[PDB]
Amino acid sequence: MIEADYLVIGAGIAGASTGYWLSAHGRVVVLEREAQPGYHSTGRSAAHYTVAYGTPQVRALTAASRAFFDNPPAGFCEHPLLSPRPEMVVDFSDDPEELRRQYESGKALVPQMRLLDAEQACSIVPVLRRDKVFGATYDPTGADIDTDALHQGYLRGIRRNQGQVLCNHEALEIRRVDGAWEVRCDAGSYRAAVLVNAAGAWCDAIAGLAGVRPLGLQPKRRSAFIFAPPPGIDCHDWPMLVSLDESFFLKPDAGMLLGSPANADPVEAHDVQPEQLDIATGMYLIEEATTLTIRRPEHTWAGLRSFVADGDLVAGYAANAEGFFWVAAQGGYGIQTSAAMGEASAALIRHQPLPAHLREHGLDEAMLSPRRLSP
Ligand SMILES: Cc1cc2c(cc1C)N(C[C@H](O)[C@H](O)[C@H](O)COP(=O)(O)OP(=O)(O)OC[C@H]1O[C@@H](n3cnc4c(N)ncnc43)[C@H](O)[C@@H]1O)c1[nH]c(=O)[nH]c(=O)c1N2
Repeated sequence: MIEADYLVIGAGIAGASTGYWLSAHGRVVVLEREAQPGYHSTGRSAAHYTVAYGTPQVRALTAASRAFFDNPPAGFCEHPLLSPRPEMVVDFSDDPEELRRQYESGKALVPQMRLLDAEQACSIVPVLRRDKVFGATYDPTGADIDTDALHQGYLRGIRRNQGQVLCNHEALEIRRVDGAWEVRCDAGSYRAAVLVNAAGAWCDAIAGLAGVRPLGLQPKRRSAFIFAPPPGIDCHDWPMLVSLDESFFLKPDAGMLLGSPANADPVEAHDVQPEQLDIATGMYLIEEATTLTIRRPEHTWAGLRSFVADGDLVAGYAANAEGFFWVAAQGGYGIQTSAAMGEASAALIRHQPLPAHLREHGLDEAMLSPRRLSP
């Protein structure tokens, strides 16, 4: 039996970020089922940062994370965590009212957000079919996140603070014993006053082991693929391109193009594989919007974006289950919100007020709590 102050289940971006901030204050042990911490959703994302995405809570958590991403502590990473990648949202269906509403809402959080005419959008991504383009919004402040460096920075930070990150440690049994939570894995047993449930799409399964009422988390499959651009076009500086109705996105990645139908098909938590229909739909939508020809994609994959009913993230203690803390419902936002989520969850776990910089973005206990869910 190994004792800790905080026992975290899951070493994806959620558990790693929460563990990182906790590790400054006590002994953290993170238990991870897989052989590597980023095998599931955290290693399968499109890795983009944009404030104007998701619910108001998500936008606040994303905005509040930028300070850390732009100024992490010395030794956290070797190179910047963010690289410039503006986002251009293109109207392909001639909906000027919706385009205006997205522009106005985005500009309220991003003063530099711009409204583009069709010619401006096509100047930026010249493969757009001009007769299908009706205008766009443009966020000059978007960025790509180096997920590997961020995730490894969190994990290394735990270990440098005398915490432990234990892979091949699937939590199999969980029990409240003598005022603490005890977790049995095949390799070893662990005890801590606080159990942090950061198990991604499996958070409700972890609650099931513990006898704690689950949240109603719904994992949803999203597939993506990479394909080669035609030999004559340099697309490496293109923005992240999204359609106005979120039917697809397309962004440069490692000399290739990364596409997705931006799907969200509800599934059980599992090691999710891409579906042929997903890939074909994404290819069709990109070929409908652009002059690109997509041959058989060179690599395809899928990951899970897991949501509760209201689309907001969850960080808070369970009602009626002492010491059981949810870090859940990251949706499609877990990487871009991870700095604010990690710092806020650590404060809440420790029963401390949220730091002032988070409060200035409108973050508080109530907006994050699982107890807002009803019934
Ligand atoms: C295609 C695509 C594209 C994007 C995105 C997703 C997808 C699929 N996302 C979303 C992002 O991927 C998602 O929000 C986070 O990776 C969720 O991180 P978690 O740590 O919650 O889950 P994650 O699945 O990474 O970690 C949970 C961990 O818990 C472990 N676990 C489960 N059960 C266990 C047990 N019994 N014992 C021990 N360990 C256990 C798992 O093995 C797993 O490693 C995204 N986000 C974003 O911010 N920007 C973006 O651009 C995108 N884009």
